[PDB]
This record gives sequence, C-alpha cells and structure tokens, in this order.
Amino acid sequence: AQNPNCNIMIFHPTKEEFNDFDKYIAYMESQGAHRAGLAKIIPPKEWKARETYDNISEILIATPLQQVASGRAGVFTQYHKKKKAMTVGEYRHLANSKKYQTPPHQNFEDLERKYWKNRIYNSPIYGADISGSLFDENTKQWNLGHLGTIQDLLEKECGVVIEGVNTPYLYFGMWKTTFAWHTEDMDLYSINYLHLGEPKTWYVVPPEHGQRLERLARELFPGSSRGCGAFLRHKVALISPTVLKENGIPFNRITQEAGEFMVTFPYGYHAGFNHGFNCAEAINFATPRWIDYGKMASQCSCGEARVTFSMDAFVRILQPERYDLWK
Ligand SMILES: Cc1nc2ccccc2[nH]1
Ligand SMILES: O=C(O)CNC(=O)C(=O)O
Ligand code: NI
Ligand SMILES: [Zn+2]
Repeated sequence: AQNPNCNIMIFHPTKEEFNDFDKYIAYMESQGAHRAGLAKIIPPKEWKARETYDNISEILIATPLQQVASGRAGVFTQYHKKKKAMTVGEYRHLANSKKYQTPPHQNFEDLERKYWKNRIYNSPIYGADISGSLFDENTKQWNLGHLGTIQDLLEKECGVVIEGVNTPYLYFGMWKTTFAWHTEDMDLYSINYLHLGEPKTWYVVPPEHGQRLERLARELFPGSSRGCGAFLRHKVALISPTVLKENGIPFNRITQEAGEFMVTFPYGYHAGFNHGFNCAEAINFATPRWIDYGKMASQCSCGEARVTFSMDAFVRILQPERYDLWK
C-alpha cells in the first residue's frame, strides 16, 4: 500500500502533466496522496493564474465576518459576527493596521506558537465565501472556474441528471483568521489556490482516522454533541495540535504559500489559520472515487449548518432515506 504513514505529499507537475486535471488527480491517488487527507501541488514554473493582481481592490466583501472565540486556548468555538460591507482595498488596509497585523516573530514555528497561545484573545475579520474567481479566462490549466461539475460527474458515473451548479468562492484573510475543523459538504474533495499574500497553515487528519477526531470532539464539546449528531458540520470548533497530541489523534501539518494549490480528499478533516493578509480561491469537486463517500456522509440533523441548493440533489440521489426523513 502506498503512503501507509498517511504523510502529506507534495507534487511538482511539469507543464505537460498539468494539462489533464482529472488524470493528475488520479495519479496523485495512485501514489497514496489521499491517505493523508490533503496534498500540496506546486504548479509548473511557466504557469500563471493571471497576469497581475493590480486592480482587485474594488471587489466587495459584502458581509465581512468577525470571528469571536470562546473557551480555552487549545479548545474553543468561534462564532461569526456580521460586519458592514467593505472593499478589498479597505480590508487590506484594515489587515495591515496596528490592531490586526501579523506580530513580529522569529520563524513560522514562533508564529504558530503565538497563534495557538493568543488566538482566543482577539477577533480577526474574515472575507469568506465570496462567489467569484480571480483566474484569467485564458488560463486553461487548473482554472478553478473551468473544472468539470459534480453534477456532470454524478451523471457520468450514475446516469442520473440533476439540477444544480458548482462555482468557486474567494476568501480574503488576515492574521489569525481561522477555519474550524470540518470535512467538505457531502465529504467532497476541495481544491484551494492561494492567489496572493501571506501563507496559510493547514492541519489535517487522515480519512481512515476521521472517526477518532469525531470521538474526541464529542468529549471536548459535550453540549454541541448532544444537540446535533454531526455538529462539526457547523464549522465552529477548534482543537490545537497540542490537544490532538495529548489525545493520540493522528494528524499532519503543512503551510501553503502564495502560488500553490492544496487539495483536500473525501472525509479528510482539516483546519487552519492565515498568517496575514491573503486571498485564496476554492471550489469543491468529485471523482468516481468520491461516490461511496457521498453515500456515507453524515448530515447536520439540527438545522444549524447551511445546505446549498446543489447539495439538496446530492442528498436526494445518494441518501434517499435521509432525504425522506428531512421531509
Ligand atoms: C513550506 C513553508 N512553510 C512555511 C512557514 C512559514 C512561511 C513560509 C513557509 N513555507
Ligand atoms: O481557506 C479557508 O479559509 C478554508 N478552505 C477550505 O476549508 C478548503 O479549501 O477546503
Ligand atoms: Ni474545507
Ligand atoms: Zn447540526
């Protein structure tokens, strides 16, 4: 078996290998990349997402989210407080202010320590889930706005035609902005491109050990657990690497730089934080290998988590008993 220790793998495709997205994903999995739950892809030196990021300041962040934490340093929840709209220009200025900017630090490892020690005492503001793309329309390879759709994948694999569309989202981050422990909707894949700015550190649990994370979460957030059989779908829970280690949860860490792709694999729990002002673009996708995961994916029973229009059809076809129960 390839990659038995479930390490995060890093790939360096040539411009020739970069031409067939599906085939390259299949290649990565033939080498066992999926066992980690997450892989890094460094694009060919000749490739570019777009010419420059010069005129992006007029993008609107209609609902910036202030991330307010509760709990203790290593085990906390965050809730999202809606703020008034601001442009990317204004946001960047805010990220750079004395109040919100990245602190002085000796190296990544010093910065990671500062994050987990001090995160809960601040409330950084995130521009999340903004529908759109920064890929140039003439960028033909690994253009996240030009991927084949999950609906077409399901149709090719299962022969059923369904409604729904699948488009990318932009994320504008600043120091300490946080994404909580989660897997994707319907345990789909995700692909994430860091277009510009400061790095993004990722933590990830191997899919074959996901239930171990869930069991720890049940113990650490006992109230949330009683309220919903799948509360990690609310995307509000954070658990530090120190606490994971203390409880024997297997996991790995890796830091993504501007110009790099990350791919998360079905049922690979992940979480992380931003080092400073940046902008990422991400979208979900599927392969034939995803189908069985989609069938087994756990759903939020309490109503807290949002179910997009397109997810409805996924649940209807892959999980008709749960769908009927929903009704
Ligand atoms: C691979 C890697 N790890 C990092 C940590 C901090 C800044 C840049 C980095 N790049
Ligand atoms: O970048 C973020 O804030 C969160 N991204 C993801 O969870 C993802 O791409 O799967
Ligand atoms: Ni994700
Ligand atoms: Zn719920």
